[PDB]
Amino acid sequence: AQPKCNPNLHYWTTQDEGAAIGLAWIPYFGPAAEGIYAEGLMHNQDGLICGLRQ
Repeated sequence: AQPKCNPNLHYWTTQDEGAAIGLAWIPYFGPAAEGIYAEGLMHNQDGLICGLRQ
């Protein structure tokens, strides 16, 4: 599989790149949100977890 394997983009992570971040893509009161509140799951897989594949 060829996902992207880019563990350098710790910000956009991957699923936060712009898939379902329209809700947390604007940290108002909470943390970044952009990933932890926009994705609340794959906000960590910023390339490290390249084992996802498919």
